Order: sequence, then C-alpha cells, then structure tokens
Amino acid sequence: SESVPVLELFSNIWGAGTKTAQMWYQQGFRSLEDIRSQASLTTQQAIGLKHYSDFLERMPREEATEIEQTVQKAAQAFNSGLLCVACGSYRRGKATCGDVDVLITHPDGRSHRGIFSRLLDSLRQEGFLTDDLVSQEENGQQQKYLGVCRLPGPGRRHRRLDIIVVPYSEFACALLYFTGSAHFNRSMRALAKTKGMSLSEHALSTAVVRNTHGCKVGPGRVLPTPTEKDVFRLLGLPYREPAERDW
DNA sequence: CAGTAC
DNA sequence: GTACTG
Repeated sequence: SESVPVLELFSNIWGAGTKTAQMWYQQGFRSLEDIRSQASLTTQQAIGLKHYSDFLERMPREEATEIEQTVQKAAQAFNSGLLCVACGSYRRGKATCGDVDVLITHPDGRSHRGIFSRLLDSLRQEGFLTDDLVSQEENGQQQKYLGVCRLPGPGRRHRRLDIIVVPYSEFACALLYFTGSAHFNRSMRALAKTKGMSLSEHALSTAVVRNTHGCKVGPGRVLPTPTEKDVFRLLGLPYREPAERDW
C-alpha cells in the first residue's frame, strides 16, 4: 500500500512511533503480518500487535466503571480504607474512554504502602490482568503500572489499564495530572512557570529559581495542597471541574 | 533518542 | 510542561 497509510498502520501499535514505523517501511514491511513474522519486536510492541484490534476501540463508560470497580475491590480486600478513583477520560465525563487510569491512595498516608505488588499479583491470579507493559516503581513515592486487562465473560475486549499508588500528601497533584486533559496539564504547568512556580504530579512548588534562559536551576519549596482546588487557588485561577478540564 | 502518560 | 522506562 501507499506510504502514509502504512506508516499510520504501524504507528497504531503500542510502543511503535513515527520513527519505528519509518524504519519498518524501509525494511519492506507493509502489513501487520510482516511485522509479526519478520520485525524485531520489543516485549511491549509484541503485546500491542497482539491486541491491535482491541486497542483501537474506545470503550463504553459503563465498562470503565466495571474495570475501576474490579480494581477497587481487589485493593480494598487488602485495606478497606483505600481510595480508588478512575481518572483520564472517565473522570472528565467522556461517554467513551480509550483506556482506564485508576488512582489509589489512603487518608492516613501510611497503609497505601506495600499494596502495589500485592494488588497486581491479586489481579493476575484473578485472570484480570493479562499482559504487562511497563512498571515504574521508582517514581519517588509513586508507583505506576502499565498493563492490559479483560473483564470476565464472553465477548470481552482487552483494555489498557493504568494503576497508580500515591501518598495522600500528593493526592491532589496526582489526580490533577491524571484526569488531564493533556493540553490542560500542559498549560497549567506553563502558567506556573510564568508565576515563578513549577507544577507536577507530585507537588506544586513556589520560589522556583530559573536562569536567564529560563532553565530551572533551583527547586522551590513545596506548598502543601490537600485538595485539587487548593492548587487552583495558589496559581491564581478560577476552579474547573473535570468536565471543564477536557480540552 | 523513542515512546509514552496526562 | 513534567517525567517515566524501552
């Protein structure tokens, strides 16, 4: 087939971008079968190709709830005080979700620890998590999992699921980042940059020092932000509910 | 770098 | 913009 469509075909593989798609085209690959049989694949790339059709589908919002609930009960078995809030497209109220991002924390700020591994293991035993892509357990106090899940029963597709465990100290900035949207987050951190601050999935800092070129040369001091709206306030912004946030 | 998360 | 692993 023509160049542009084939590049698009390859790019829709998880773990494959515009550079990988271009390289594969030079090798002479045109179809997904060519990639599956001849191309050197990353473990992640192998999974994305395996679930190519299912990953292209957006899911009904109801299914996202059904997934968030599946994770929630698995975690709450270990600790019933645990919080489980689905973010991303879901929290912003979209009728469809391309994936599910479940955020987890605990009010005491202690018992959230030691859940991440046990939770994933519990979900693997349940048959819920089917494949794993990336696991980053050295996010400072946060841990993030990138994997694939599938609800039980006939006629179920594989969905992409993100699970994140944060301390209650960072709960505000954690879901502020994960509900998005991406170009909402982009402009809040850009805004803080102007106000001499920095925003992140961990904290909103003030007093951040930047050089003449604006490169950050000193971190600021972390401002305690219990809720989302505390963050909105310190940035001199009118608050936006998540639905307002999609953009 | 490349791809990814929002 | 901020920031993680492949």
